[PDB]
Amino acid sequence: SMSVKKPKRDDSKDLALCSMILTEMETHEDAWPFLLPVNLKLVPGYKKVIKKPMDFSTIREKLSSGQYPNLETFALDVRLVFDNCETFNEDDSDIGRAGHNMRKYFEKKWTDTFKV
Ligand SMILES: Cc1cn(CCn2cnc(-c3cnn(C)c3)c2-c2ccc(C#N)cc2)nn1
Repeated sequence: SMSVKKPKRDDSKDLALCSMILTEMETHEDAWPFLLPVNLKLVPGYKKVIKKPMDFSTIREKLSSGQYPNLETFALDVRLVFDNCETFNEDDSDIGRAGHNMRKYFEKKWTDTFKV
């Protein structure tokens, strides 16, 4: 509250660390469904069904240009990529499996980097 601050974590490295995480995700073999926005002319349903599209390149642009106020807003966008993927794709598709794999990969890096 006013004039009563919790000590707070050094956040000076967050930009660099999120960039490194994102780079590791971009170079993962299963990142191919996620590298560019879903093309709304190529994919029947996508536009109407997925209210807030997101993808690695859009995250990279936002990161590179100071559009994430903090760590958590970055993790929300990453999770949005995988949540959209689950909403739109069957678990038993190549894309559905990629999303599950990439989410698991991300959350471990996230916990390893920031919780520990
Ligand atoms: C780009 C692009 C390519 N395509 C057609 C192949 N495709 C069909 N569904 C998807 C999709 C749906 N959800 N997700 C995560 C991917 C894709 C697809 C979309 C983007 C990319 C890339 N980069 C690759 C395949 N659509 N947009």
